[PDB]
Amino acid sequence: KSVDTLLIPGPIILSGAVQKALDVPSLGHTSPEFVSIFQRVLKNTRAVFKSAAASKSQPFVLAGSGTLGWDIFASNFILSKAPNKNVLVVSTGTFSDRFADCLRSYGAQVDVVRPLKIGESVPLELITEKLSQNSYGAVTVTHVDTSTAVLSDLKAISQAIKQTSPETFFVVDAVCSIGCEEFEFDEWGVDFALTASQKAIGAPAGLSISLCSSRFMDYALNDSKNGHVHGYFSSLRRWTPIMENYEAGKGAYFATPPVQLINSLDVALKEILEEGLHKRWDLHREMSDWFKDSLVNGLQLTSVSRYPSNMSAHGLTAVYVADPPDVIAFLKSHGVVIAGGIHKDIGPKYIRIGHMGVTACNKNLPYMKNCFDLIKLALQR
Amino acid sequence: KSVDTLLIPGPIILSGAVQKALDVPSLGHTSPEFVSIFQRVLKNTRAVFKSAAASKSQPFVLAGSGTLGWDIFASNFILSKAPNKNVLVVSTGTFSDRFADCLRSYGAQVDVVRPLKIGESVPLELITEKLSQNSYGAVTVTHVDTSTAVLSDLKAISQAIKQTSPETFFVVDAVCSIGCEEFEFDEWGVDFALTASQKAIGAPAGLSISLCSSRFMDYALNDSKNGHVHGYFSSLRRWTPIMENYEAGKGAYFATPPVQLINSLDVALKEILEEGLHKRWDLHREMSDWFKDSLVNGLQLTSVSRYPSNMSAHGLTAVYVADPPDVIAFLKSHGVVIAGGIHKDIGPKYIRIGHMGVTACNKNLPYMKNCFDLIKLALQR
Ligand SMILES: *Cc1c(COP(=O)(O)O)cnc(C)c1O
Ligand SMILES: *Cc1c(COP(=O)(O)O)cnc(C)c1O
Repeated sequence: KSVDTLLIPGPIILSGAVQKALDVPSLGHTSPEFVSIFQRVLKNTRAVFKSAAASKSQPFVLAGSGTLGWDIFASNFILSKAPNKNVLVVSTGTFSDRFADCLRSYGAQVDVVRPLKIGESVPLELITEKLSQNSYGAVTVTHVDTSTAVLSDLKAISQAIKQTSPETFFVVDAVCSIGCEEFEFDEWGVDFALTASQKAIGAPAGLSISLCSSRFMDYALNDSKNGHVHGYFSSLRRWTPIMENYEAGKGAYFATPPVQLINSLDVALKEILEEGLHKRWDLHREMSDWFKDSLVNGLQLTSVSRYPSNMSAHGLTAVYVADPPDVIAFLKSHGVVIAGGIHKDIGPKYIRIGHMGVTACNKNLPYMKNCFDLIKLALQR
Repeated sequence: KSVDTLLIPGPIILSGAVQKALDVPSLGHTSPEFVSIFQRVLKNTRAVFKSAAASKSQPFVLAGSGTLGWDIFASNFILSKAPNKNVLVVSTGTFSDRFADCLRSYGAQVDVVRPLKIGESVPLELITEKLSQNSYGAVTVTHVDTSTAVLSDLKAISQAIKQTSPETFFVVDAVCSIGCEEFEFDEWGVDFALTASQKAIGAPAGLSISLCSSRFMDYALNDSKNGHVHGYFSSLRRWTPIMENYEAGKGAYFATPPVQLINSLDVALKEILEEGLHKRWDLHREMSDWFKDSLVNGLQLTSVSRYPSNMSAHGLTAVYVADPPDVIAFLKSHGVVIAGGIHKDIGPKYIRIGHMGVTACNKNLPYMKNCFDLIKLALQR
């Protein structure tokens, strides 16, 4: 027997290079050789977000998970003397909501705008409407909500913000979009974007990867004006000098970074950048279309996210099924792991499949053809 | 050429088993096989702290670094309606102080008690004195401060607390003590202990490993009384159900745990437990004595921590040297990495060496004999 094929929306299967890049002896975090690795990582992190070094945006890579990104933004936005604590949360599913929770836990007055139906993005006009009737210090959008597998139009939302409330910070939960979905940090005027290491970036789990715009960084570190951070580990003020030195190939110290994880992430970022982001987004699209096509049209199923449509993310598939547990158990027995629903409402009414990174790209891995064949067979009983 | 020999106080060299335990394909975090790994890890985590399952203490293993442990304790102690926000910090070096900072950043009124001289522990009578003239909600002690390489007598301090202020929570920063220093969670009445994965535990960097006493857990989750956590990722309230299920071999989800890191930690914990904690503490002692003996007596150097004495930790050595940079550079050139000072005062006046985990135990690794030979030669010029 072998290891099961991971086809859930994070963690995902790692390419050989990034996986064996984990099995490496420990390096001192301030050693010249580790400093080399992290420097590349920080610069490739901004690149992967589609941010130019000239934008003066500040990248942050630290031990934690995607979720840390929420704490980081909240803790650095809702400072002690925060002038505007109102945040407007654009919800497309479970994670948007959980982000809303995190926000509130930090002292932010949160407003939630939702879609007209589950599996859809929030209407743009409703977002601008909300952006007008009130003045939010920040607005969040979950680029791809993994619970509903819904894709939000960041280009549109970013323009509505620039148009209706330019001063409000544009925060994007890109955990399940960076690496497989078109995402333009600089172009779309994103102030804070956060992603994880185990989704489309194709790295091991254990890292929080976020990026700060010059504008937000300007706000976050203005102690005399906005006050201080009610926290510590998540303090941008404390980590900036560290990320700065590392990018300058200097090496300093606040909290020991995950050397093995950073080494792995180094390879993972190179791989997505060596072949090109656009190319990598197209592969995910091709994979996603073929698969939903097979599921929705081929097996006459219904997608949780509207399909076909630009509302359906390319990093995963969420399709309703009669008996999700049975389908999941069936695939499991045959060496394939897919996921359940995780959603306050439709939770046990559907299943979720991965198809990100090497499993989406790299047309030699039969992972997905086999996945579909199995689901196909699972619905036979 | 080869990889340099890591002889700094964290990260440390990993044994072959735990290192290759990193290079493993990703598992779904709720998959039966991963649930198996994490369950063992959580139970061996309490074991490694010397806590009996019967104590009902709750372990926490999450993505982050030792430093997260501070945020976790602070965030869960200084709740919204915290009845006693006063914390007494027992400082033996830089980290005690930084912990003090973290504490203040979270809203705690901190008092700092220090040693009479650098390289010494704080006098016990001064601690009880301070514990009497005021009533602290909690007191922290850095079991081994890596900046000064000082060891505090937890047995003594724990009795002074039980004696002078039993209600005050006993918090221990065990980041550089668990795995190489005698540490009794249950026996000494520790309420919150935090450690990291890269020190004496001999695991890769990237995990925060802490343990909560039934008593503290009682306080931390009493929302109606003490209020809520001003935070999210560090909320014990949010992670408890997760650690609980995992220990029950159930598997649930709050924030994706570092599957590869947990797998590695699994092996690392087994190894220290398979040979026995006491045995593992003696090996560290033997190694530490031999090495400081060689440095202090052999090369007539002066330890930053009082030596010989019970104030000198066994996980590292901090010795003053004429030209630290030169000694460090010299060792580096010959494939060995030791560290600088990191201390507000004596910072550039000394060096630091590791000797923890496989490099301290496993009497086949010539790492330390060679380290000394090199320092010996470094002082020849
Ligand atoms: C190494 C160390 C820390 C910091 O641990 P990180 O893993 O770098 O966050 C905190 N306390 C002590 C006593 C240490 O030795
Ligand atoms: C997977 C995911 C998260 C949580 O990431 P962790 O790494 O589990 O903390 C947050 N947001 C979205 C949109 C996700 O898909």
